Amino acid sequence: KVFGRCELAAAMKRHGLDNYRGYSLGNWVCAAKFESNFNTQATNRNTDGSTDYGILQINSRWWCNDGRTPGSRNLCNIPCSALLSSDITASVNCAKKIVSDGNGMNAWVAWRNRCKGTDVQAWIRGCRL
Repeated sequence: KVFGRCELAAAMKRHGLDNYRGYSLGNWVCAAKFESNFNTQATNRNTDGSTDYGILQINSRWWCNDGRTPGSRNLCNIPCSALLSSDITASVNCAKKIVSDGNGMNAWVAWRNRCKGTDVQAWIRGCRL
């Protein structure tokens, strides 16, 4: 599924992300835009052989099992494939643990490089939340 900006903002809000660990909703939408272009189905392979899955591009080396990242962990205890669903619940619940992990949203390289320090509130403008 390719989410609309406002549609994603709303679903993320319902699933408890707005101000989760102090990150305004605009941050989560911004990160998803630049990680996956709002596409739940996005996959990208990393150099180290792990793969990032879904709307927030969650990595198989630490967070989910995809059966092909040797010596990886499954800290969210989910098949990576579950992160590709049109239902974003799995991705949101797993993002909650990542953003709690100590390094906040810095964990998402595209958020660090493209959202951090910007006016992320622009990402939820016009939206009826």
